Amino acid sequence: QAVVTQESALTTSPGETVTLTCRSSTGAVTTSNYVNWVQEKPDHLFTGLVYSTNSRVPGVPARFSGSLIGDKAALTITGAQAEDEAIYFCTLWYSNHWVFGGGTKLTVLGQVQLQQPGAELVKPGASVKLSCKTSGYTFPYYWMHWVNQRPGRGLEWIGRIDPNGGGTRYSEKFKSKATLTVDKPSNTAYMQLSSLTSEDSAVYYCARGKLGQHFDYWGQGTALTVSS
Repeated sequence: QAVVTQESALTTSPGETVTLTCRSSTGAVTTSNYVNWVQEKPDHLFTGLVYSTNSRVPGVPARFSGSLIGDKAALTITGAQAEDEAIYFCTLWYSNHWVFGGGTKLTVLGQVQLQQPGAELVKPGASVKLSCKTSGYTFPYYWMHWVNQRPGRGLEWIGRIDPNGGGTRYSEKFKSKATLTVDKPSNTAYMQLSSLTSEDSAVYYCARGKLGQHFDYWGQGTALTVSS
C-alpha cells in the first residue's frame, strides 16, 4: 500500500562520502519500519548491508552505516570505493508486509550460498515449484523470504517461511498465487506458483533472514518465463 522513495541516482568519487535516503509515503520512517539496505551488483548479485535501521551485516565493510535522518532512513558510505558502484535498495516494514524502495544507482567516478535454478520456461496455466538450496549455515535457524521482480518494475515481497516451526506469512497480493514450504533434510526452501499467467513472468529470489535481521544473503534468482 505504502510507497517507498529513493533518489533515482547519485554520483560520487573514491574516498568521498555519499548519503542515500529512503522515504515513506505514510509519514516518518521510524525504527518500527526496520529498514534494511540491500546492494545489487550485476548478474543478480544482491547482498544485504544494513538491517534494522543501523545494524551492519557481519562482514560488510565498516564504511557502510545506516541511520535515521529527519523523516527518512539513510545509508552513508564514508570513503567510497570504485567497487561501491551499484544499485541500492531499502525495504520498510508496514505491520505485516515489506515494501521495497525504487532503488538508487550509485555511480563512482574513475561461505553462505543460496542456489537457485537460473531460469524456467513453462506454458501458461501450469504450476511450478521453484527451489533454493542453501549451504554454509544451519538451515532451520533462519527464515527464508521470497521476492520477485517483474521486467521494468520494482522488487515486491512475496512472503517468508520459518523452517523450524513451519509458520508462513504472505503478502496479500500473493496469497492465492504462492505457497512456501521447506525440506530440512536437504536444506532447501521451495515456492510453488499455481495457475501461471504471463503476468507471473519475473525473476524470483529467495533471501535469508531471521527476526529483526532480514535480507542479508540472496540467491541469484530464477528467471521465470510464462509463454505459449
